[PDB]
Amino acid sequence: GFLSGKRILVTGVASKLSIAYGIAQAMHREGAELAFTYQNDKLKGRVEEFAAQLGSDIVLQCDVAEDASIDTMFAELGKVWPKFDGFVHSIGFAPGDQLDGDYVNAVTREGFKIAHDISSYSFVAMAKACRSMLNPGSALLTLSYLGAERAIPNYNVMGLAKASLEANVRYMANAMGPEGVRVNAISAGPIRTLAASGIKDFRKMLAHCEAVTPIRRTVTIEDVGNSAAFLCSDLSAGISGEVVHVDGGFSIAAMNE
Amino acid sequence: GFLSGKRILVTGVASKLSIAYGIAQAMHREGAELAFTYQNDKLKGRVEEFAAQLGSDIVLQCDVAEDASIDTMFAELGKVWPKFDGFVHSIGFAPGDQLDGDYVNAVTREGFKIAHDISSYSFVAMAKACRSMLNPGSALLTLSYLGAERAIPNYNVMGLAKASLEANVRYMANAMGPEGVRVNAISAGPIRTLAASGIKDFRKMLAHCEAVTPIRRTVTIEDVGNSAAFLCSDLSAGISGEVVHVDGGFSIAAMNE
Amino acid sequence: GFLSGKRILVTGVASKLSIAYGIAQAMHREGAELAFTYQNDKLKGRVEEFAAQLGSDIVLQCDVAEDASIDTMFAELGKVWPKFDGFVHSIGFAPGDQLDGDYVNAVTREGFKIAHDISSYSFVAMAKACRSMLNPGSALLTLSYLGAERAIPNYNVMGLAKASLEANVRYMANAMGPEGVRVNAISAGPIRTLAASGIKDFRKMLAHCEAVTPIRRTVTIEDVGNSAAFLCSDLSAGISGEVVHVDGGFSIAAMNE
Amino acid sequence: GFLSGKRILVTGVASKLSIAYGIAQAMHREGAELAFTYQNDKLKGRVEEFAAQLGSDIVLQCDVAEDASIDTMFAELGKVWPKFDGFVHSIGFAPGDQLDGDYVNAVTREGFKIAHDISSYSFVAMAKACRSMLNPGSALLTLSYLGAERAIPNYNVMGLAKASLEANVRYMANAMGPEGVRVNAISAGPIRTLAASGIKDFRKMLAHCEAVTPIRRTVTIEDVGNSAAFLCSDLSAGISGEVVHVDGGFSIAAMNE
Ligand SMILES: NC(=O)c1ccc[n+]([C@@H]2O[C@H](COP(=O)([O-])OP(=O)(O)OC[C@H]3O[C@@H](n4cnc5c(N)ncnc54)[C@H](O)[C@@H]3O)[C@@H](O)[C@H]2O)c1
Ligand SMILES: NC(=O)c1ccc[n+]([C@@H]2O[C@H](COP(=O)([O-])OP(=O)(O)OC[C@H]3O[C@@H](n4cnc5c(N)ncnc54)[C@H](O)[C@@H]3O)[C@@H](O)[C@H]2O)c1
Ligand SMILES: NC(=O)c1ccc[n+]([C@@H]2O[C@H](COP(=O)([O-])OP(=O)(O)OC[C@H]3O[C@@H](n4cnc5c(N)ncnc54)[C@H](O)[C@@H]3O)[C@@H](O)[C@H]2O)c1
Ligand SMILES: NC(=O)c1ccc[n+]([C@@H]2O[C@H](COP(=O)([O-])OP(=O)(O)OC[C@H]3O[C@@H](n4cnc5c(N)ncnc54)[C@H](O)[C@@H]3O)[C@@H](O)[C@H]2O)c1
Ligand SMILES: Oc1cc(Cl)ccc1Oc1ccc(Cl)cc1Cl
Ligand SMILES: Oc1cc(Cl)ccc1Oc1ccc(Cl)cc1Cl
Ligand SMILES: Oc1cc(Cl)ccc1Oc1ccc(Cl)cc1Cl
Ligand SMILES: Oc1cc(Cl)ccc1Oc1ccc(Cl)cc1Cl
Repeated sequence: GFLSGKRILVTGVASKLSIAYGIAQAMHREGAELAFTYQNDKLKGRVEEFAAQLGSDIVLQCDVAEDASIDTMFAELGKVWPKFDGFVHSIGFAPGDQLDGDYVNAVTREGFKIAHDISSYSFVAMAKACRSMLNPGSALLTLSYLGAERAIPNYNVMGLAKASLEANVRYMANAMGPEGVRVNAISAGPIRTLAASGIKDFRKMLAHCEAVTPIRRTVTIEDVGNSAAFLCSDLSAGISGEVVHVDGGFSIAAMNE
Repeated sequence: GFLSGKRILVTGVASKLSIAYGIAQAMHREGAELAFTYQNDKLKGRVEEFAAQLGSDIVLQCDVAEDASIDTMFAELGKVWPKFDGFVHSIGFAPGDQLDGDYVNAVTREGFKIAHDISSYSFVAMAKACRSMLNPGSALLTLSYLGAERAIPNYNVMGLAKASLEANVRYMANAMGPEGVRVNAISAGPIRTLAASGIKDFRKMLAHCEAVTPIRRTVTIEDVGNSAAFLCSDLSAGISGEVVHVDGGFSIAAMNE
Repeated sequence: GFLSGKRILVTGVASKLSIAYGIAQAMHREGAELAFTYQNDKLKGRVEEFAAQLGSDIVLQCDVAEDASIDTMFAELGKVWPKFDGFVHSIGFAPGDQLDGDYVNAVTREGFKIAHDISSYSFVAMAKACRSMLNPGSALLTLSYLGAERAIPNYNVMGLAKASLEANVRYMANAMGPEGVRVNAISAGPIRTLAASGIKDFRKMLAHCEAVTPIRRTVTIEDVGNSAAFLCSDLSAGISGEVVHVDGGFSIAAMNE
Repeated sequence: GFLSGKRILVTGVASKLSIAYGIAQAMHREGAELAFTYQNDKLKGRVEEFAAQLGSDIVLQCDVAEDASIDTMFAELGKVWPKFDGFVHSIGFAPGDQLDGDYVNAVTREGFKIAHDISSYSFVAMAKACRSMLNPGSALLTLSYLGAERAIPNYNVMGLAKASLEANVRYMANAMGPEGVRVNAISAGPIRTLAASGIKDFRKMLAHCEAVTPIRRTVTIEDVGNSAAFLCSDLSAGISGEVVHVDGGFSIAAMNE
């Protein structure tokens, strides 16, 4: 495939519904050698199966909430992979209470901090921890959401976190560009996952989205997976600091009433 | 003036170079009744001085780094201003080490945290606290910067914080609109302030914008002042959750070579 | 008023519902000396009436569809206003057939042409003609619409014309800045004007924005009027080549469901 | 390849330097069946060789300046291809005089009209002429430039034309989406071509661009070709109405002084 000869790390695989699973399948199909990470123990088994299925025996625990965890993970990886070609950042979190009802009422200093820390800093934290291991032509990918561009009901603080994320890409793209490291982000529409079961009245969100979307259908972890694969391949050598919207063109329309 | 009868709380005045000083200046001119806060005891005296110059004697202290400091301040304000028409958020901060050299090499979890806390969270924090005190037709206003839109050397983390800031404006604007609260932001061009001091090659940064800026000059606190007075008046009763660029059209140009 | 001593040429007044009528209204209030043009003989009388109401007797004719009509008008203006401080461009047009149904099925080379000519080109056309007549500190201003930023049903071609318009503002702003000419645009929310009449389900379009708009109401010509007066005054001497959205923050929201 | 089983039309092949040549090579390599069009006779031979090299014997004359030419071209094509999967729009023109020196001075009603007609309308004109021939999952691609977003010296009117182009994509994406037709555009940085020899002081443009670009190098017709191939393949089924910047991240940086 067009990913043949690429060693890529994939974070965030929690279920077969995970956007990361979609990205992995695609990259694997496209010839990429993979590695996986799992947040905690309660996902060791699950992630270990997916990896096996994807022909990968590199599965490591790590928690972005802790530097050490990030440092240790890249420590083990360096044993099998002293040098790879980027990783996929499919990480984001926010205390439930924060994602329901009035934003001004919901938001808290703690919640605000946690959301930005995991959903944003986590990205540069990893890059920072593996800067010297990256090969020339390497690529970093991260997932975002329209919430970073507009005020969406209930998304609340995740919105600010995503806005911070998206700027991180521009700041990361500019800094590592000279070394030959591209940094981009995919803005995917709403998908069928576990975390969304987290956001309030998510399911109506979807329905509206698929009725009013140009392509008239919501995006799959497949649509997102392929764009991701391409974005991490040399095929996109010319693109960096970009946030391509993979939401079947939902954000560019208005009043499709 | 078109600000007559209005009661506005101004924050961020640290010196005569302060942007807020320019804002308070214009606002007072257009006839609004002002209130001033000051971060700490080191600043108290001077703010009290400017306060007097502007016919004000309401000079409360407030360190947005603390929720106790914010509640107590608004509790003190309610004593004389049981109700008021908004406030100008002119605060921003990040450890010095953060604004120098490689963004990825310079950034840290702690720095990222503080920048986002003092610079982004504080805005809503202040809103949350005074929500009930705001009259219909009230207007909140904060200051941002291009760093939010594009990767600017040395600006680093502050850029992410501003991105989060600007998202905040939109989320705040959408939540309080129905109650009659407008929220906007002014993305200002650089101005030699005490803060600018900490920023590397700022003096050089100012020089580049000047020659390449459409209006062939950098903006003044007077420029920002007049705009904030407008954005904070009933004259802009149709503008909300907007980020108006007051940088003499620097951002809309390219390769002015 | 903050417009005192200023001499502004206002175009586009067709009725009391006209946005320009709102602009002229506010401008006159803030004390600017006005000049009015009228497209044709069908309109002459009414414009002359409004002109009188606003202490003006300078009512020239101008059909931006012709370069001869533009030169002659400014030639007529120079008679009494050898020098002035800018003009408000409030013109837009496109064959009716263009604003109904499938954009691709509705569009035509001729329609595309006329929309772009009357709506986009005319702005610079008028600038080219009065360039030498503008005092330093002058300000040009045009009206645009969201259609420029996102595909809005039925708006069709006008959207492309507005996109070109907004680009014009930026290119015009960068070219005249050095001479001291500021150029900006107001992207206004819908308002029931004679023109709106031609637009399908506009009445329905207004209803959607109202309920989903942050400030829970659509803007008024008064709203636009106050903003244009500002953008056309020395108060905004730091804003150029900018497109300030005066739509009550409708555009910065999403799924207000 | 990932384009296997796709019939695609490629317009704008004038030289081996042409961006279109780059897109063709890539698509061919990726398994796509191709067709070519040439503006006039003076390019019949050249384009006929490239096509042969690319294993294509479908080469037709056509001129977007004329509907009939567009109608006739799709007439012949329909004989061999009664149904294909999109076409590549690599068309744009503007009278030289328009692309040099002061924009306000340079721009003319004629020049303005011609630029928009060929550089913008040409796109929907073709789509309009081949709507019924397109298969489900088809994709339309068009090339744009940062000039559509910022005021670049000398680009002048091409800027407005590109801005109109980019809106056309959103309006075209929204209208044909429901039929299963994606419409996107690639915003490529400056490249080594014939038309650029057209724009004034183009070569300094480049140099600045490659010195200040994150990836620290200008994009090739290869980088642009691959992104184009991907954009026209099912791999990007989730993306539409998008304008991905293929300029090595130049637009997202600032003051890389
Ligand atoms: N779900 C959607 O519709 C949608 C749309 C756009 C963007 N996104 C974004 O795409 C990414 C993927 O999310 P998803 O929808 O696949 O959800 P998911 O629950 O399947 O994946 C989220 C993952 O984050 C990981 N994670 C959370 N906190 C962590 C921490 N402290 N340390 C280490 N790992 C941690 C979890 O282990 C989990 O695998 C997120 O950034 C999400 O916001 C989702
Ligand atoms: N200076 C420029 O060129 C420029 C350009 C765009 C935006 N801005 C923004 O303008 C705003 C005002 O900054 P300035 O340039 O006037 O500098 P300044 O140094 O005059 O103002 C900074 C202020 O922040 C206050 N502050 C810091 N930490 C605080 C805390 N924890 N609690 C309470 N108050 C605290 C200080 O007391 C001080 O008054 C900032 O938000 C900055 O990002 C400045
Ligand atoms: N109405 C809205 O809700 C809304 C929202 C955003 C922007 N706008 C814009 O506001 C501007 C003013 O329109 P309006 O809503 O006030 O409608 P209107 O019908 O009151 O104004 C249109 C004007 O265009 C003038 N005009 C048309 N063709 C002309 C030509 N060839 N030469 C000279 N003058 C010509 C007419 O004489 C008329 O005064 C337009 O640019 C429109 O796109 C309107
Ligand atoms: N050259 C760059 O650096 C750059 C950067 C961004 C975008 N672009 C754009 O990419 C596209 C490709 O241009 P290029 O750089 O390959 O130049 P080019 O001269 O190689 O290609 C332009 C083509 O337009 C065709 N054309 C012009 N007028 C026509 C008409 N009336 N009818 C039919 N065909 C016509 C010509 O025949 C020619 O093949 C253009 O839209 C250009 O603006 C170029
Ligand atoms: O960002 C998302 C956007 C959408 Cl539409 C759906 C799911 C998303 O993902 C999350 C949402 C909230 C939290 Cl707390 C964590 C994650 Cl991963
Ligand atoms: O945001 C700014 C942008 C510019 Cl051009 C100049 C000064 C700015 O303001 C700051 C920069 C750094 C820190 Cl620590 C604090 C502040 Cl207030
Ligand atoms: O641009 C507009 C946007 C809106 Cl919401 C309402 C009216 C508008 O204005 C026009 C629409 C069509 C034509 Cl033919 C002429 C004009 Cl002035
Ligand atoms: O759009 C372009 C942008 C760049 Cl940087 C280089 C070349 C470009 O292409 C053109 C420029 C002017 C004309 Cl008249 C025609 C074309 Cl095809």
